[PDB]
Parts: sequence; C-alpha cells; structure tokens
Amino acid sequence: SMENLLEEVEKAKVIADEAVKLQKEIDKRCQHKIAEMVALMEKHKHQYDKIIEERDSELGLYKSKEQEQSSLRASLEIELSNLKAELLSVKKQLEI
Amino acid sequence: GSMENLLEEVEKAKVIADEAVKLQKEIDKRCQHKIAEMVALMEKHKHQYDKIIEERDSELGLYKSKEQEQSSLRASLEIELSNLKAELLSVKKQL
Amino acid sequence: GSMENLLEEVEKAKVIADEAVKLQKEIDKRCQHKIAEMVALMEKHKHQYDKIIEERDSELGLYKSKEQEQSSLRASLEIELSNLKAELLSVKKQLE
Amino acid sequence: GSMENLLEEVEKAKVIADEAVKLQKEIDKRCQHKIAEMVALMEKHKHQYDKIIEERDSELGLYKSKEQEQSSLRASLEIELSNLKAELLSVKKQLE
Repeated sequence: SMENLLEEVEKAKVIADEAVKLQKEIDKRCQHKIAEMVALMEKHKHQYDKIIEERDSELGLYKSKEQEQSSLRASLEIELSNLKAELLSVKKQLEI
Repeated sequence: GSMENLLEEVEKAKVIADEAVKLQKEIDKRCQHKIAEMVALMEKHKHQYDKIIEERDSELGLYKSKEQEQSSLRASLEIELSNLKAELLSVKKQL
Repeated sequence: GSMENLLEEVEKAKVIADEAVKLQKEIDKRCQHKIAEMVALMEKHKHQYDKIIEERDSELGLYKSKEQEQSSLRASLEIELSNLKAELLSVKKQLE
Repeated sequence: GSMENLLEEVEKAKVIADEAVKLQKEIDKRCQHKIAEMVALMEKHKHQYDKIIEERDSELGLYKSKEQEQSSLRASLEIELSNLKAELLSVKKQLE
C-alpha cells in the first residue's frame, strides 16, 4: 500500500504538470488571438484617422470650386434672361 | 412673326438651362452626402476601436497581476506535492 | 506526529488546487468576454461595410441614369443656342 | 446695334455653359474618386474581418477539445488528491 501511495503522489504531480502545461498553451493561444484582433483594429483606426483628417482640405477645395460653379450658373441664367429682354426690345422696335 | 419664334426659343433655352442647373446641383450634393455618410461611419468605427485599445491598455496591469497569481498558485501546488512525496518517503523509511 | 503534517499538507494542496481553479476560471472568463466582444464588433462592422458596398451598385445605376439626363440637357442647350443664333442671323440679314 | 449684341450674348452664353461643364466635371471627378477610395478601403477591411473570424471559427474545434481535456485533467487532479487523503487517513489510522 505504501508503494501504491507513492505511485499516487507521482501520478498526481504528473497530472498537475500536464494540466499546467496544457492550460499555458490555451492561455497563450487566447492572448495571441486577442493581440491579433487588437492589432488589426489599430491599423484600421489609423487609416480612418488619415481619411477623416484629409476631409478638411478636401472640403476647402470643394467649397472654392463650388462657389466658382455657382458663379458660372448665375451668370448663365442672367445671360439668357438679358437675351430675352433685348429680344423683346427688338420685337417692339420691329412693330414700327 | 419671326420675333415670336425667337422668344419661344429663348424661353426654351431658359427652361433647359434651369433643369440642367437643378440636376447638376442634385448630382453634386448626392455625391457629397455619400462621402459624408461613409466618413461618419469610419469615424464611429475609429472611436470604438480606440476605446477597446484604451481599455486593454488600462486593464493590462490587472490581467498580468492575476496571471502572476495563477502561476504562483501552480508553483505552490507543485511544491506541496513534492513535500508530500518527501515526507511520505521519510515515513516509509521509518517503517 | 508526522502523519498530521501529511494530512495538513494534503489539505493545503487541495486548497491550493481549488484556488488555482477559481482564479483560472476568472482568467478564462475575462479572455472569453474580450474575444467575444471584439468578434461582435468586427462582425457588426463587416456587415455595415458589406451593406454600403452592396447599395453602391444601385447608387451607381441611378448615378448613370441621372448623368445621361445631364448630358442630354447639355446637348439640348448647346443646340437650342445654335438654332437661336441661326434665327437671329435670319432676322438680322432680313432687316439689312 | 441691337442684333450684334444679341449674337454676342448668345456666344457668351455658349461659352459660360461650356465653362460650367468643365468645372463641374472637375468637381464630380474628385468626388467620385474619393468615393472609390473609401469603398476600396471598406472592401479590404471587410475581407480582413471575414478572414480573421473564419480562422478563429475554424480552430474553435481544436480549442474546445483542448479545453475539454483541460477540464478532464482538473477532475483527475481532484480525484487523485481525494484518493491521497483517503489512503493517508487509512495509513495514519493503521499506525495508531
């Protein structure tokens, strides 16, 4: 029974060794997965920061060109209206 | 009267130009709005990511502390089992 | 009195093992919640991106239709202005 | 001369229209370009999330099997400690 008792202590500490080793593999794999996901989030975070920051200068350029475009549009409408008015003048002159 | 035909043509050009300006603005603004929505989405995602990363960095000390406590418990168990085997060997030698 | 030391050591080892299991359950719990939260976040983002990319197609169809309407309105304006010039020349030379 | 400046106004309207089309093509080109860029970024990120989740999901079987084996080793350890306590009560009592 003494031999069996020492055998039981040996078996127990072997089981503890394997349990700790396996749990270390599990923990390392888990933290590895967390690290990969946070890494991907970091990269994406930085790219979005880049695009968000560029939107300011891009919006300034857009506003400049959009003002110039509103100028061209108003000019065309006014040109066509003036055309109509001078045509009216010509027509009433031709009534003579 | 040919003057009436001219007035009709000018009014036609005014209508065409007006619809073209209206459509032009509509296309333009639709594009700008699409860009704005995508930028807003990317900003939300960026802030969520920044929050997760910040929480991980803050709690890293606590996680490492608990892991150290765990490895200490494992080592203590190994030591108690070794002492158990040693004292059992002592008792066996006594008998 | 060495047997009492043996029983005390066995009870101590059992308490140690129980504390290791309790603490390890807290660790595994935290890792599981972290991975689950990040997977939920990335899956939500993946779906939102997929949706925007999916509706970009219909937005491109409407964009194409409206752009064709635009170019037709442009061509029509250029032609109406040319016909206008033609009749203006007709009246001008008629009155000369 | 009211006809000469009518023809002149017609030519001016043609010119203004052509300008407006050029400027608007510039505007729409930079806008559609920005859209293309952000859509390509979202496509890349969507496929990355899909890939990383498909990997975790594919290895969940190995994870679950090693975790079950881990819980098996924990149970084995509690069983061995219990057997030890019992045989040590037996041996202790056989002495006294």
